[PDB]
Amino acid sequence: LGLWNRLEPALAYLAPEERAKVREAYRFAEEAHRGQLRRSGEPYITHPVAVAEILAGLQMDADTVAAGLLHDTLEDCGVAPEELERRFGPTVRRIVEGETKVSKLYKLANLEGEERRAEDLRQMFIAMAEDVRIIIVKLADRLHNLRTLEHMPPEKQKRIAQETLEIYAPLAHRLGMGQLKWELEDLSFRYLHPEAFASLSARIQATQEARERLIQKAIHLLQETLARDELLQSQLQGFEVTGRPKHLYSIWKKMEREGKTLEQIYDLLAVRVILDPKPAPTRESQALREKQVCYHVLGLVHALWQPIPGRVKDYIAVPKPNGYQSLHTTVIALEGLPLEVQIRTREMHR
Ligand SMILES: Nc1nc2c(ncn2[C@@H]2O[C@H](COP(=O)(O)OP(=O)(O)O)[C@@H](OP(=O)(O)OP(=O)(O)O)[C@H]2O)c(=O)[nH]1
Ligand SMILES: [Cl-]
Ligand SMILES: [Mg+2]
Ligand SMILES: [Mn+2]
Repeated sequence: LGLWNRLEPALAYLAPEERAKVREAYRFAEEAHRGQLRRSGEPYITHPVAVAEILAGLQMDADTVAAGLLHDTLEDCGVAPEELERRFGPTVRRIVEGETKVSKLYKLANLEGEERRAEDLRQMFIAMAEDVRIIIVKLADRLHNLRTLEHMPPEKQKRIAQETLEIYAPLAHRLGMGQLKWELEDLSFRYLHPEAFASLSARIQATQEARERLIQKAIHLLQETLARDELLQSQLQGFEVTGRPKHLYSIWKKMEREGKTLEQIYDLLAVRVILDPKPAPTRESQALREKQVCYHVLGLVHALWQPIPGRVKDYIAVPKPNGYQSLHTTVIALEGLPLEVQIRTREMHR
């Protein structure tokens, strides 16, 4: 019964009329999946709710989160695509059919073992899904699927992990969805190489207590500094200051390719600043504000901690090929330690 009351808070960024479509979508799904269960014993509705929840975290188009609740209704529910277009419009229908159709299409596809196999399969999804939202929902689906992979046989656990590492994690990268790309990698690594994962995880959880003690000093300090700045706060609706989680798959990938141990690889401390700009009267007003507020923070970060020369990186002005936007700066803090600071808005956070 906890469902929806869990999701609703995450929908705060949507207009009332949009939230209204998402409640209608949830309720419809709730009905379609009535009596259905997951291989976890939970009612099926928990999965599309979790997928919708992921998309709302990613602050997606209303039609996209509604499609998140409806991405599995076209199978064993007695729902025809005509019903979804009739009730939730052609975009929600397009996306749900798109996400459903591809899963089967990948099952048919024969590139298993052939050199550069993933590349030609990734391009297959790219070439067919002109609306990326189809892919985003498929990623949100595979994410939640991997989160609940303990209720699956070790054959499926290894099959899913490899597929995510070959197909979906690189697709998450192409779309500039790093938060997803990271989670997908670390989760795939868990189930694909358990012995290697459990070894690396326990080696980090040995120094983790002391690391986040240090990281929290930086967080608290940078938080208070921003909150005390009157002019930044006037143009701001809210902000989050958080540590960057260790990319265990990226850590281990390097550790094998260029040799070395976890102790041999340098643990560069990082802190992220997510900024929620206050709603501006125009689309231009909001756009200029989005940049303005980020550079405002860069200044405050240098005023707080001594910047290391040449370590300022502007990806707002010059986005990465996959569209990545953020402001990077390496400073000295915590009594002489290098700390990386990533400044971005909520929109930039992917
Ligand atoms: N991880 C997980 N999966 C569960 C669970 N219960 C049922 N499933 C279903 O398993 C499907 C994924 O792997 P399969 O076991 O091969 O199901 P399938 O034969 O239809 O492909 C998922 O549909 P799907 O959305 O199409 O994912 P996928 O088929 O693209 O992999 C998901 O709905 C569970 O508790 N955990
Ligand atoms: Cl991260
Ligand atoms: Mg999946
Ligand atoms: Mn699904």
